[PDB]
Amino acid sequence: MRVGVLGAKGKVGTTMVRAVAAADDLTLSAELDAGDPLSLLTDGNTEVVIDFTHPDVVMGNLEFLIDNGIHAVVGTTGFTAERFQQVESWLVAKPNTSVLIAPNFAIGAVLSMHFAKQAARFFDSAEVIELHHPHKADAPSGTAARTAKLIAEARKGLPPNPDATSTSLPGARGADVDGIPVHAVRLAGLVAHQEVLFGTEGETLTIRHDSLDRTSFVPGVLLAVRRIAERPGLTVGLEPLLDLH
Amino acid sequence: MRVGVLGAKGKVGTTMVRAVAAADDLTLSAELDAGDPLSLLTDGNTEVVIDFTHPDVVMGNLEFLIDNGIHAVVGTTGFTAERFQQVESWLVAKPNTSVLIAPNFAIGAVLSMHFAKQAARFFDSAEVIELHHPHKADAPSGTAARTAKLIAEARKGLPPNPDATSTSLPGARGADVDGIPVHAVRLAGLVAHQEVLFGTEGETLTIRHDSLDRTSFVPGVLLAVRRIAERPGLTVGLEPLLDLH
Amino acid sequence: MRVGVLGAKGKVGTTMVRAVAAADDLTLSAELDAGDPLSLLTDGNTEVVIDFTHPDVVMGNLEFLIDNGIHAVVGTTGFTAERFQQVESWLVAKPNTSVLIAPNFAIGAVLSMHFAKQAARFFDSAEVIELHHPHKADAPSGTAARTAKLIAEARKGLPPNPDATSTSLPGARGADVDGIPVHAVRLAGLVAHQEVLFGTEGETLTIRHDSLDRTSFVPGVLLAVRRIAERPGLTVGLEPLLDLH
Amino acid sequence: MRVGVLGAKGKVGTTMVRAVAAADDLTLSAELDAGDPLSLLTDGNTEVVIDFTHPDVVMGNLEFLIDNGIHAVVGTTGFTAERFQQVESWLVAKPNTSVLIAPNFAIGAVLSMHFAKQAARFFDSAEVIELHHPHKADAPSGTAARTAKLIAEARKGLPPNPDATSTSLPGARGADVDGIPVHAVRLAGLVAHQEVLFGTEGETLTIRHDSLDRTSFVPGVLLAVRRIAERPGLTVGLEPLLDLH
Ligand SMILES: NC(=O)C1=CN([C@@H]2O[C@H](COP(=O)(O)OP(=O)(O)OC[C@H]3O[C@@H](n4cnc5c(N)ncnc54)[C@H](O)[C@@H]3O)[C@@H](O)[C@H]2O)C=CC1
Ligand SMILES: NC(=O)C1=CN([C@@H]2O[C@H](COP(=O)(O)OP(=O)(O)OC[C@H]3O[C@@H](n4cnc5c(N)ncnc54)[C@H](O)[C@@H]3O)[C@@H](O)[C@H]2O)C=CC1
Ligand SMILES: NC(=O)C1=CN([C@@H]2O[C@H](COP(=O)(O)OP(=O)(O)OC[C@H]3O[C@@H](n4cnc5c(N)ncnc54)[C@H](O)[C@@H]3O)[C@@H](O)[C@H]2O)C=CC1
Ligand SMILES: NC(=O)C1=CN([C@@H]2O[C@H](COP(=O)(O)OP(=O)(O)OC[C@H]3O[C@@H](n4cnc5c(N)ncnc54)[C@H](O)[C@@H]3O)[C@@H](O)[C@H]2O)C=CC1
Ligand SMILES: O=C(O)c1cccc(C(=O)O)n1
Ligand SMILES: O=C(O)c1cccc(C(=O)O)n1
Ligand SMILES: O=C(O)c1cccc(C(=O)O)n1
Ligand SMILES: O=C(O)c1cccc(C(=O)O)n1
Repeated sequence: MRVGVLGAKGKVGTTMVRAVAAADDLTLSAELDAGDPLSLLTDGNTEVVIDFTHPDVVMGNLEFLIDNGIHAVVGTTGFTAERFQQVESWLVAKPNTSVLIAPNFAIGAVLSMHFAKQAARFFDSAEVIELHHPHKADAPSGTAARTAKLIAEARKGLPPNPDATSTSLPGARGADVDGIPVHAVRLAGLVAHQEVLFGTEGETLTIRHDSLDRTSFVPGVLLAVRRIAERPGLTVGLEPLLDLH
Repeated sequence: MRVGVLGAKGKVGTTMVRAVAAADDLTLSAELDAGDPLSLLTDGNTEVVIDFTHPDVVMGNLEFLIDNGIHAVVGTTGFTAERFQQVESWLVAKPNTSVLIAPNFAIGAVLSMHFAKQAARFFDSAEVIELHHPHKADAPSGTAARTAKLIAEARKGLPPNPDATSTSLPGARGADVDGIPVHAVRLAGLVAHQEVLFGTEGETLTIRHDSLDRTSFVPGVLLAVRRIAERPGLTVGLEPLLDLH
Repeated sequence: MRVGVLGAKGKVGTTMVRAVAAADDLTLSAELDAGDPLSLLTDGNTEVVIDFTHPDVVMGNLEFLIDNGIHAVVGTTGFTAERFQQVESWLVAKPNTSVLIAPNFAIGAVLSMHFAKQAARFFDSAEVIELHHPHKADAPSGTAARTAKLIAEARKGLPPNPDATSTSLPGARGADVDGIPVHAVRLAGLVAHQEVLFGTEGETLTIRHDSLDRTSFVPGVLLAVRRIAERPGLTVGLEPLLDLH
Repeated sequence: MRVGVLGAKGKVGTTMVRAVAAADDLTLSAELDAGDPLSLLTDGNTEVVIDFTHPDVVMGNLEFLIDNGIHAVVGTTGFTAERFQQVESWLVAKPNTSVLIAPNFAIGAVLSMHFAKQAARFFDSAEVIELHHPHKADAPSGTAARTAKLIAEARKGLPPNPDATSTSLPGARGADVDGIPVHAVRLAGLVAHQEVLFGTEGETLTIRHDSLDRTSFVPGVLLAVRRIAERPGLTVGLEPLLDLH
């Protein structure tokens, strides 16, 4: 299988390049970063692309890829409904082309979101603390926001988090994501971390995920790269490839 | 519903007394502690008993209760397979009597055991750190041991935790519970806490439960007290009620 | 020693009442809550008062107390420079009257602030996560804000926390306290908790303090109540009574 | 300054090689791993050596180095009183040779040991949880053991940790280090982590250090490499350099 990487010089992208290069069943056929022509892709007869670039360019790369029938495994963040729709649109005229977009490729993260969904209804309180390296441009993380969305949707019909806050400094209570507070920590020394906190009378549940290293994202990505053509169209999240094995 | 409490003066037992006393749909009909006659139960027309006493006396109280058709919600620890056995044969002669024994009545704890079951097969490593107040007689906790049992059974067919330990002080690596290391911390200021740690390449998943207070055990207990007669015979665990596992 | 309590029916105040009542060397001589006359104090010949009330009334109570020469141990939050000054003022015409105001009376909290002061200069990043029960009116806590102040002052002359945040939801990055981000979590089941996070290349230092119970504030308070008259005037913080024994 | 590295191919050693190579004021003059002659050191005019090898070979390398007047910055673990002894008598015959041995070169770790020293006397309980990658041969870590030693010495004259344990699985309570329990976790995905837990009535203090990456040990090592000759003879610990203790 001929695999190309968009964002090859990036913190994550370079890690994927080594991963592909080292995979016995994959041929690294393209290494693009900022300012490299996309035809390098079509030129090396790339079959699938791993994209870890930027919210400002991903839709550009996606149109090209789908246009040329190249499958895409996308980790780049910032996707929205309209974006998904756009993708969803684009892919309609391009059947047999698969695009997989995951807010996080680490298994612990995927499991965390799963568990949070399950625990949400049993508690009175839920907040999300997210912790990342100081080079991350967006806060809160997409993973954190998506996790707040899931908790909120799972608690439909229940009252809101109890909060007697009457005076506070702006921002102390974090960002409101569908009524779930989300706090973003940007600290040197960190990579990617998230804590989901549930509380009720006299007890709390914490689901914590820690990416100590960017290699943590490779198994998930390569798993997707390999079974990409199984589900043609648009897949979101890794869950579909996991709640099997 | 007439509810009696065994271990009424205990750290947990007294909390249950207040809880029952305050429940609008329950009548506190008995308060027994060490040295109180069991007939105080039968004497007050008790229908259900909450037992938070001691491993050395629970079987004694259980025989009496079943004998007199009183239902039992038991939180007292130290139950074993053989123990689970006597209570059954005791009930067969007293069908229509229900006994519920739960290693933990806090919801977060029950959910933690559920999640650990689900995550076990996705990681190379699993260890359990358990933390309790310095008055706890047994280590590791029953909750921790049961959680190690579940993780082990969920990983049947997979290799053991990788460990290159070649020299160590005795005990440094914790207790072996079905091949899952369990560490017991006994510290002033704590109540009841447990951490489940899963690890694989470059990432870890931690499910942490904290009982900051003994009130955390009341909802679970009262839930069981109320639906006790829904299942005649023995019920081990709170799972069946929480409609999950 | 005749001790009176302001805020006697409060979450913390009631705990202090039991504490005083149980102290063999203290006489509980007054129990005031909202709507009780202050002369109850002067009426019972109170010598020292413990105040755990509200930012809106503390200055009122303080004027009376100082006016009548009653010493005050104040845990109520929301004090400011002008307030301190005001107190500082007031106390000038009232020598031999001592007032002790502490942002936190738990020893671990006092130690945490001490340690943070010491570690601040060794790291590139510092953030503060504070976690409290959902009845707390103010965010961030006074302890958290004071801790951010100390870290900032200890890092004078060093560059700011590195942060590449370019897009973010409002509040995701917390409150800015002297350039130190502070995040406030309000969750059911919690009492009073704080985490100080320091980060540099490939490592982090976390100093975590947990008040699992409001009794945690009693030793500190009673220590202050007893040695109150040692330092006449205004003392802030418990440190002066600790960096001895 | 001509710097050589012993254990150049090791997890940590290779990281030091890159660090030296990249330092503008240091010349990488030697790269030895298992089976490389020590004369490669003397051969390249090496002035200082960084040793991250193995307890079984460090004394061998130390004799050679001191013998030839090469300074040594040693991170390799397993040093003991008797060991500390040979190196001294070796140096007496080679004054002007400096040897620095540190159980940990990460700053957060050094600070953690400092703080634990300070907090020890204020609590009733102290335990140490240490967490490392599954390739570590020794448990508990030297850092953890040294930290338990310090806490114990700081609590001389005080009673022991209160523990009502009466029945337990072997090892559940950890290793005894001078009466301080130490627990060693070996988990995939981890690098080097330690938690110090102090507890007293209703509260706990936790000092947590996390090395998410082996780069975390470079600043400390290079700092020592550079000022090595400031102190002829033996220096145990990084404390003397950090101007603290
Ligand atoms: N879904 C997941 O599991 C994960 C998602 N991410 C996300 O993936 C992205 C990458 O993060 P990092 O690697 O830390 O960023 P980075 O520091 O690597 O920045 C992105 C890289 O891609 C390059 N690139 C930029 N524009 C490009 C273009 N138009 N075409 C091709 N290459 C281009 C940039 O030059 C740079 O090399 C971010 O949005 C991040 O939040 C990161 C880790 C995991
Ligand atoms: N399943 C769960 O969720 C939980 C289980 N437990 C377990 O429940 C038990 C109680 O824990 P604590 O309250 O902390 O202990 P405790 O020692 O404070 O409470 C036990 C009390 O019951 C009394 N009692 C003893 N023998 C009795 C007898 N023959 N008849 C009536 N009362 C008797 C004792 O004098 C004492 O008052 C232990 O086995 C503990 O491990 C504790 C918390 C939660
Ligand atoms: N410094 C420290 O270590 C600590 C400080 N606090 C702070 O102390 C205060 C108390 O917190 P909680 O006990 O949770 O609040 P709370 O829920 O007890 O509210 C305060 C109580 O004082 C009463 N009171 C109100 N106005 C009064 C007045 N004018 N005169 C006399 N009594 C009055 C109220 O009726 C209520 O009983 C808050 O500002 C809290 O943040 C809380 C714990 C520790
Ligand atoms: N003080 C500190 O801050 C730290 C100390 N350490 C300790 O440093 C040592 C190294 O740890 P790792 O790098 O993880 O182990 P490792 O086994 O990955 O590194 C050791 C390496 O040195 C090689 N080597 C062995 N014998 C040698 C010899 N006679 N001459 C030259 N090279 C030789 C081995 O082949 C291997 O390449 C251990 O004792 C570890 O506990 C590790 C991290 C930090
Ligand atoms: O969901 C996210 O935004 C996310 C997840 C992991 C890592 C990163 C990152 O390094 O930016 N971002
Ligand atoms: O599983 C247990 O043994 C357990 C769980 C919660 C509390 C206690 C306890 O307080 O003894 N014991
Ligand atoms: O510094 C604070 O504001 C603080 C500290 C401990 C407890 C509380 C509280 O219960 O409000 N508030
Ligand atoms: O104190 C120790 O033994 C220690 C400290 C940090 C890392 C390692 C290691 O990687 O072996 N060992």
